[PDB]
Amino acid sequence: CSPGIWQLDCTHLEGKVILVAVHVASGYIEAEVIPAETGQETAYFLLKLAGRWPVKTVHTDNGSNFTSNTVKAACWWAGIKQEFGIPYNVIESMNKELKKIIGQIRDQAEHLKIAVQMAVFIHNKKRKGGIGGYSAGERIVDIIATDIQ
Amino acid sequence: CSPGIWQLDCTHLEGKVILVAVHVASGYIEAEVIPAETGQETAYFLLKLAGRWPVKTVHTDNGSNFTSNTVKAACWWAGIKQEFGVIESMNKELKKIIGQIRDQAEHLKIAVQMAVFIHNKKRKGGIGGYSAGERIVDIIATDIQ
Repeated sequence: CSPGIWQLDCTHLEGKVILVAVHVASGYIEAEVIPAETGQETAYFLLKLAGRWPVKTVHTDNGSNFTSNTVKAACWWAGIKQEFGIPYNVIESMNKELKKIIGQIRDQAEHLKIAVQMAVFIHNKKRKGGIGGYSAGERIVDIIATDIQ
Repeated sequence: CSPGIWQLDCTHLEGKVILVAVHVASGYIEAEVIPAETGQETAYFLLKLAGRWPVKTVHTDNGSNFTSNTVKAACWWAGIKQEFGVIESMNKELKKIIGQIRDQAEHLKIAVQMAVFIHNKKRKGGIGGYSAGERIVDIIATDIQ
């Protein structure tokens, strides 16, 4: 998988909206509770993501927030190719994993948005079986560093 | 400078609050307009940062948002050394870039992210070498061995 490829989508929990991005090659994720499932919030999130990593292509759903003029303008400005594919054709399974972790730690936080970030942390730091090997957070840095050469 | 060391501070622009984090060894930054200069918002930002990078130490000032029990608890939970005893120069640089592109966006928060992008992708003189975003990835990857 190319080091520049991400998948993005929204999932829902406690009547709130969570935007989730996955770096396909590594399994690293970033997620944010957003106030509304709008193009403005999606574009804001995409600009944050693009300033952090060398984002070349984002695969997204085809809902109005992802097809909005403001997401298109954000992608154009940041040099991101947006890909939609066949309508309703990694991200979904990641929604499920994220929600599982959130459930595991939900009582450890007072507000859902804090729990979301605790769950992202747990996901990105996790080593398979808890012993050695690499975490997703290490894999994304290794892949990107190697691509830079 | 150690790969795990960050500085965090708040700066102000257009009467709004911008939280700024700098990775000291690389010059890479993350920044966001926050609705209030509170411990809750600071802890949310710190937990985001900590989930992305191997954060070992954050240097902060001693204002009420950074000494709040919520920020202390976030650092404890994430295993981060919070030290109260580069970030200023970075506040100014960020503000300079924001000024350069401010008319390109409708809201300050979007302009802030455009400015972070410009900063993190910038090559010295615009020609070759590495950017701050490449430097942090190189430093961390190397530290992993």
